[PDB]
Amino acid sequence: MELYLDTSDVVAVKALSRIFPLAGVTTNPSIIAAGKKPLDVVLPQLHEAMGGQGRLFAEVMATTAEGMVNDALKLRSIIADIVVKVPVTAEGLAAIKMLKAEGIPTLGTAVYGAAQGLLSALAGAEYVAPYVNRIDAQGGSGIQTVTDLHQLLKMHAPQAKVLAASFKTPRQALDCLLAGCESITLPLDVAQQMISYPAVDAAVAKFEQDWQGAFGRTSI
Amino acid sequence: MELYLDTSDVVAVKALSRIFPLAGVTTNPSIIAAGKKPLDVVLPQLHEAMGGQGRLFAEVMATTAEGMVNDALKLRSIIADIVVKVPVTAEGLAAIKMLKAEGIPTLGTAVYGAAQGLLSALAGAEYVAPYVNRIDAQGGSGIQTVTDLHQLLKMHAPQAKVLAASFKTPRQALDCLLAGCESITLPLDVAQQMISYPAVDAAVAKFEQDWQGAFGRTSI
Amino acid sequence: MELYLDTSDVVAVKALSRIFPLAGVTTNPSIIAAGKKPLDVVLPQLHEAMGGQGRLFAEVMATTAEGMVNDALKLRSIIADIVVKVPVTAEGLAAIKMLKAEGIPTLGTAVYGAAQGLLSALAGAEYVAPYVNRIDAQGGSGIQTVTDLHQLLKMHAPQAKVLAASFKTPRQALDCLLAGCESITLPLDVAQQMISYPAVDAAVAKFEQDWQGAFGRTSI
Amino acid sequence: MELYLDTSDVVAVKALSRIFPLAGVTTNPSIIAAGKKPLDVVLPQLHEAMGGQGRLFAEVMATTAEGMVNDALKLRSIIADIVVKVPVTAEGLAAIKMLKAEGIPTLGTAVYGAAQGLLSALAGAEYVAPYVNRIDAQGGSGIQTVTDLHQLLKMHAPQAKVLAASFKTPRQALDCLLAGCESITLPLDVAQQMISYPAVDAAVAKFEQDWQGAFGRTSI
Amino acid sequence: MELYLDTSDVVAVKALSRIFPLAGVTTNPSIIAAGKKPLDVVLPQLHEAMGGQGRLFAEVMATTAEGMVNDALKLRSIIADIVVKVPVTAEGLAAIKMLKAEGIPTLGTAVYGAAQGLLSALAGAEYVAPYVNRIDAQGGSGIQTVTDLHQLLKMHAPQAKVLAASFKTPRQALDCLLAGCESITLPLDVAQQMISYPAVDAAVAKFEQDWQGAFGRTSI
Amino acid sequence: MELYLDTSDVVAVKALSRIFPLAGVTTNPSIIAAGKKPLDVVLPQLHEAMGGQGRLFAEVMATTAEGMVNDALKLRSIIADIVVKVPVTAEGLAAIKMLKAEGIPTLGTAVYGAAQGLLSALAGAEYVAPYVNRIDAQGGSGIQTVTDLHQLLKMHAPQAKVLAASFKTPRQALDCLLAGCESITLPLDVAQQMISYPAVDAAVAKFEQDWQGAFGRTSI
Amino acid sequence: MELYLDTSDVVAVKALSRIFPLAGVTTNPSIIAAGKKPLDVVLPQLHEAMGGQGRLFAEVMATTAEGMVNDALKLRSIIADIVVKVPVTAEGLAAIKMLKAEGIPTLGTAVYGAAQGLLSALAGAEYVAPYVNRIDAQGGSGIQTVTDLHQLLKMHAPQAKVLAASFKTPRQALDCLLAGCESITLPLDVAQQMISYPAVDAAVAKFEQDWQGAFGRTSI
Amino acid sequence: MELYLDTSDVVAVKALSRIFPLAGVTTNPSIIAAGKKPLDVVLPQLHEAMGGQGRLFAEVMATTAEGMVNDALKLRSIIADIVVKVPVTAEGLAAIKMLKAEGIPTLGTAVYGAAQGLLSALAGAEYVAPYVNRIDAQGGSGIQTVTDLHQLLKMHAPQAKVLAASFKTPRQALDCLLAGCESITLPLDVAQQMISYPAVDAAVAKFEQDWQGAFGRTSI
Amino acid sequence: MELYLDTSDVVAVKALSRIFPLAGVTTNPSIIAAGKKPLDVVLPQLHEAMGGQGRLFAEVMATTAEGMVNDALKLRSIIADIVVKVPVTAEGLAAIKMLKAEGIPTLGTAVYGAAQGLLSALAGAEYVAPYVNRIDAQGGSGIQTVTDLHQLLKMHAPQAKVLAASFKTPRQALDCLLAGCESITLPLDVAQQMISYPAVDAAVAKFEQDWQGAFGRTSI
Repeated sequence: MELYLDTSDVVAVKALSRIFPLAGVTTNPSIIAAGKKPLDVVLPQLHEAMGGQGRLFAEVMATTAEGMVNDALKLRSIIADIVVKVPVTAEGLAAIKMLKAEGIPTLGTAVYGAAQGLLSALAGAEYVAPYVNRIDAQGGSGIQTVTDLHQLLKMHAPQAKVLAASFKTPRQALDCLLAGCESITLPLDVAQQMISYPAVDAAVAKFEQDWQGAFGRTSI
Repeated sequence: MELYLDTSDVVAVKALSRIFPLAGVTTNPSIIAAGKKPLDVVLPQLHEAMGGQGRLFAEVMATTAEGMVNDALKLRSIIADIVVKVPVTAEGLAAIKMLKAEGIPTLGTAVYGAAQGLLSALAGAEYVAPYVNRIDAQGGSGIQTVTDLHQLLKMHAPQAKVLAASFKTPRQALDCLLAGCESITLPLDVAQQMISYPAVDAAVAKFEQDWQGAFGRTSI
Repeated sequence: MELYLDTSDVVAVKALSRIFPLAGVTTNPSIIAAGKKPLDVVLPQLHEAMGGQGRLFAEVMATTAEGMVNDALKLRSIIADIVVKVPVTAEGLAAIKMLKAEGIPTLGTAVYGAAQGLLSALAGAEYVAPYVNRIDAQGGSGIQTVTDLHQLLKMHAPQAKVLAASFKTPRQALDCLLAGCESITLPLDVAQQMISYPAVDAAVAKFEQDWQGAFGRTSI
Repeated sequence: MELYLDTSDVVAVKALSRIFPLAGVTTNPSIIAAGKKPLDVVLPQLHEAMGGQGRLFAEVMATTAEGMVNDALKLRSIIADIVVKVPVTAEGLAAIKMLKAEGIPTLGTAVYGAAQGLLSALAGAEYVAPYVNRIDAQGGSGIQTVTDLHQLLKMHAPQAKVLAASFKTPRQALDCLLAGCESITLPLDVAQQMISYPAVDAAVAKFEQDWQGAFGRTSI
Repeated sequence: MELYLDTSDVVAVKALSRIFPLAGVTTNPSIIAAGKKPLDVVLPQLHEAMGGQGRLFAEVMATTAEGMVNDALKLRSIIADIVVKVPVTAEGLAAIKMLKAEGIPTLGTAVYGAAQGLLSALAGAEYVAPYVNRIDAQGGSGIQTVTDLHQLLKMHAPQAKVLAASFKTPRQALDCLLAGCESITLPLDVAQQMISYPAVDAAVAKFEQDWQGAFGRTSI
Repeated sequence: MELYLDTSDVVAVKALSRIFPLAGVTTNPSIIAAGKKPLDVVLPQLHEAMGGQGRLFAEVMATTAEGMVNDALKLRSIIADIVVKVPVTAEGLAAIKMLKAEGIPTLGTAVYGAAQGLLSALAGAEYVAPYVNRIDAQGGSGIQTVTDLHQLLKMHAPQAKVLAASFKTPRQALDCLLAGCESITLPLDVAQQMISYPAVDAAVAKFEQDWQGAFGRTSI
Repeated sequence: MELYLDTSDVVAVKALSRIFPLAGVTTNPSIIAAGKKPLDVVLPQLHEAMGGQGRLFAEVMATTAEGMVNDALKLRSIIADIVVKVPVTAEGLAAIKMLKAEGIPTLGTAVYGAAQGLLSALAGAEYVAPYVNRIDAQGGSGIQTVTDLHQLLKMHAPQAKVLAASFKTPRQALDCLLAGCESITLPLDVAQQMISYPAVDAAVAKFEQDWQGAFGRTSI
Repeated sequence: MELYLDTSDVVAVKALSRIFPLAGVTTNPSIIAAGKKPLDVVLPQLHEAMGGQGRLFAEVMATTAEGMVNDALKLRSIIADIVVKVPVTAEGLAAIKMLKAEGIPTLGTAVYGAAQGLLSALAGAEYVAPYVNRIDAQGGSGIQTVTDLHQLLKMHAPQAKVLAASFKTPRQALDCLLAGCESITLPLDVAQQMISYPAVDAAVAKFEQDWQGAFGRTSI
Repeated sequence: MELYLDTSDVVAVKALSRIFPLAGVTTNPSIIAAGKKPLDVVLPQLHEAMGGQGRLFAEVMATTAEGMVNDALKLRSIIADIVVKVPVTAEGLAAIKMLKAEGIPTLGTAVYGAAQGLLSALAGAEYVAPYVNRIDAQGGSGIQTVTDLHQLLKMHAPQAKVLAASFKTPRQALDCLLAGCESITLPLDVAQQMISYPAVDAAVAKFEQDWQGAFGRTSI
């Protein structure tokens, strides 16, 4: 399991990296844009925020396969081992094949269907990123798409990994993980919810009270 | 997973070969007929349209096992590594056994039943092609036949492959792939649908607009 | 069950009306555009092609609720008992509410999600038309959407009817009918595949042979 | 099915009331407080924003059953037909019983468990509102709780209705409706997602474009 | 649904009676012993603990049908409308028949098996009380016995009611109610757990905190 | 639910008829033979030992339909309201049709499959008796046969009743009852096991022990 | 998968042996008898008619184990590597154990139950032959018996093989193959049906017509 | 799969051992009692009845761990390699641990629950013997228990074997085997039913008849 | 399987360690507080109570990751090989990473959700302990959580073990074991119920009575 945060918030990443067992950070264009720092600024910052380890992801912007390959080369010049996200469109598929021939690792993103995602993996993508919540919002089942995609990769491209993305609630992430997703990337709010629970807090408070009641202190 | 296109449209194969990760092109007698070019023309053209690589399939026309085997020999003289499609009839089965002895790889085609398919695999066919949409159109369940056939091959002829064929909608293709089909062949309309999604276009445009608003350009 | 054809082909409708037990004809803006005849010609012609009986459907075009209400009155002035199709968008939902209050029967169309469809029924629509094959083409499940939607109407709008539409294969129509759709509209190709079967024709021919054989003719 | 908005945003309620077939508006202490207008201001504003019809909900703040009854009366004096939301705690249950005896309609809220919910209905509550996303966020299954609660009400308190609440994604709302909830309240973002889809916009645009292109007209 | 407490703790019954919508109190010989007061003292006290209303249950001690009937009469002379609990043994069944002839309502108790329970109802028992937790503790499935019992009664003795008893956790109680039990009796510890939740208390507190933040207090 | 004993043990019927709520007694040739008394002796005695009220069943011996109607008349001359058991064989089915025309009630017995059983109900039998254990013993599923038969009667002969017979263990009886059998006949050993349980006896003794510990006596 | 024909029709076997991939021919005493040729005549004729290779099966007639052993030796002296079919009776079981000691391969035949079949494998039978259609015809489920048997062998006698037999329709053979049977033997009529399909013939005819239409011939 | 007879009937064991593939014989205190011969007489006779091979089981009678160990040594002094059956009680568990330290193989018997069974395997028992029919007779599911137990040993004590015991009907035996029991012990009645079937006898008779008609004799 | 007692009752641990096959003892702050002895007294005692063998667990009290690590070192200086329980909160997760780096084995405790559990394992916890009964009590499903948790560890952290804890009834423990938990800790009451069954005692009693009746004593 590779656990990622889906963010460009460098400060939050450094703070959460001591808490969570993080494999890295994923970004996309909207997330980069929301943070306002350019790629060649934020990427190295995010790399530093995890102590110079872990895996980063960032997305091409060009519209033609050749442009996307050139984006990829730029991105790799910024972080030498970065994984390059390519949206799974006709040209994106073409770019994924060309990038496979160049030894540049890719992830097929903006995946709204299982077959589509599979095709990215067959073209060479190492990761495929279905947009779970988007699919849920638009009247589908993100979980079924994921389940299906995961089945397809397991049968048809077993070195490729699902990187489940787009979350509004912890339950979605849980269901992706239950479906066997080898990787997942969480926005900050959902990640925080996943480790903070009133029932857990009440259990700890209770241990503290019982311990006080018998020993006159709450410390060991 | 071997992905094929089911077409005799040479220009289209040239264009789509850079997009899709194609293992090759399949043809059948109707598909050749629709293209109007003879086999000894269209086949080499198809081979060159995939840059001199990949696998082709073409179908015998004779009615007797002996004729089918001569048909096979002619097809091989056109494309040396072609896989010969034989309809899974009585004579077809005999032809498949004969061609197995000769080392000419075959596909058992026009399969409308699971046991029928299995018989072609036991007789020697490397591939078995159920006609998914014809089974659906004629009041059956193409997906159930594909599921049953796959189970049968996996248990009883584990080196034979299902090459699902005959599609009107991506959902059929998806379901064949979810059933574990090792290979598949798509007509051009369904292949195009499988990589074109309004929800994907909208996601990519939103990325473009957010990037424009933050950085004043749409390039990286 | 109300069985419709999805066509503006008057000649085909007349010929097929003596074979199928039709409840009428559905049109939509592209179907009408293809046929090149304006509505005030095609609609009465379709009405006539079914001997003055049956039910018709045609779609509004305007972008605003007010516009769509005016489109509906115009449609009603061409065919007085026509059911007006309204796309299930925000403005369309507003139009459906207004049309309910004016006693003008509506169908909620362009339905790609269950909840969307349910909303059109709760706003007053008498029919809800999911686009089965489009949902299938775009990596969803047409059949699950139809099932979900039908369950939603039966629980929460029990007098509203599903009118399943958008078909590439008889299997989609069969599954919609098995799911309990109260109505359905078939394009001409799917409708004709629904009544033509090689096995049936073989059975009938065998009957003829055996009769010839015992009686010296194929007639009674 | 009764459809509510979960909001204190008067301008948004008025705008959306012409689109959706709304039964009313629900509020709770957090929603009221984010709007900053006090109850004696917002509630009549919300009532008017729906043309003085439909149903309203608001929540008691007191911690004692006696206080809760007194808060009910304050609420009823602002809106004579309001439904009073009572959290389902020990004191809340006691208060629901007292309110039942006074003929003041209640809703048992802050429901995180099915049996808890049932108790509130058995005590007299007309609606039971499980917090769907809260249960999902905290490592449960909000849908399973709704399913269970709905089953329990149907068997044991058949005149009580589930009013499903707490949504981050349309999929949650869909699953609540499929589970048979008689009522539901949506925050505005989920409601807007529920009627806005790229695939639907693409379908409608294609009709528009095909229409003018047969008929140079943007309507009928 | 009839809700009982399973207890001889009069003060507790009084307190809990304002909170829960109680139908009454059940007792058994161990619960009477543990409270130390004899029946002619506690039953009237428990009756008064509920404002002279609701239903009470108490168990016969005799070994023979005859003795069990005389135990019943002594119980009825203490509380005129008490329901008499008879263990479902051979003599218990004989006793239930006799008591039915006398018009004295019974409950078949100490039920460890579904068919056993069914026999008690067919003999005239108005209620049947499977010992859910004891079945669980002894290597069976309390919930399945309950489920089987309820099916049997619904098919074969539809006016007979299940009264589920013997609980160490709310989950068992929940499962019984999900299975359709028409009545249930909870020990005090389980009942208290059924209305007290860390997550519910956290939700109330957050309401208070936001109300404070916007209005300068925690009251309406 | 009609509960029968499957026996010719007059003394045992007397005793057990006060414990169980019997509908009456079934016999068959092997059960009569084993008790050694002729039909004209036991049948009257069994009629009296179930306290003069209930149904009796006994079986014909002839091998032709005509002979079977004669046996039916002889049995009726012993017990005028007796139900006549006819083995469901070809001659038996013929006899069942005759007896139906004569207004003499039948039970189609020696039923080892579901369709066989249904045929007897279509011919006129009021009861159908599958031999459950016998089907189990000979490598089938008695419970599945009963389930299928019950289904068939319910759909196809809804006034006919299953009378499940042939039991070696209570589980078999329980499963027959779960499957909705309207009636059942138990041999004495299985009946006795159905009301005798060590866990039940231990609950009662615990109650006597706790009672006497608190009160110094065992009586109420 | 070993595919056998269930026949003594030597001429038919010669014909079908070039079409099907046969492992062999099974016989039994009714099949031999129906052919009129004694064993020492037909068994060598069948050995030839396959092509001189493969596996033969013939059944013992004796009634004691010792005589079945002498039947085994007689059969073996006609065809040295014949597999001896022994009915799974008590004496057949005893014969199977002796034959195992003597190293003569057996098949346990006339199996109507799964446990019975299992016992034959635990005794030493290499093959176990349930009679599928006999089980179906007699009110059981031949498919369930085969499925159960195959499970029993797989867990408890994994080197023994189900040889599914007794068929009236291809569907029975399909379900046996789908249940995982390692071998199967078909009567000639069911085998012919398994490779002859109106739908397949119709598909080949259409290819021929389309090819004719484009190239003016029906040859390649 | 180890197949055992549950019996102290020496003569029957000798006869049955030539029919069944027996692993040995199991006894318990009741089966020894019923045969009336003491342990030092029957155990050697049963051994010799299997020609001095296979495995024997006998049960301890003492009531404490220490006394059970002494009994184990007494049994071992009668038959040097006997498997000692220890009832799975608190003291029995302790005994099982000691006997493991002393290298004497044990069977955990009198098992009525899956977890209890498991504890006996965890304590050192090689076999665990659930009393299937006793669980059935007492209102449980012997089969669910066996399934659960087999699951537990497979996960948590994989060298330990289930030895299913206590049968009144072949079906129970069949279901134990389908649930994967490594061993089983049958009473002589059940065992005999497991090899005797009317349908099988009818099939063998039909073979004889057909043989007679073709060849004028019933031998080979 | 590792079997633990959840207790600080030294005497009970000594006595139960001769009955159960214990892997050790678990403690938590409430269990330590209830036994009233400080850690440096009970932990050594508990260790001795198991003959100086097996594994122990004890829980940190501090609120910061750093405090928690310091608590870990204190616990390790009392028992060198102890496993340190760390509540799975944000700080607990950070502590678990640190302890992993220091090579001190941990258990992630106070687990109320499956994802929370998995995070503790991904951070390096060797054991994960969901509070089964607390989840049950608070309206969830402890078994579903355990099941989900176990699936996550198996797919994503296969070296981590579920240590199921918090039990009010043996059924919960059974279901945890059936879900595949590698380890489990039982409170004393539940452990005792797991080895004491009235049905088992009656089976033993019966064996003694049959032995007496045959041999005149109850001993061997």
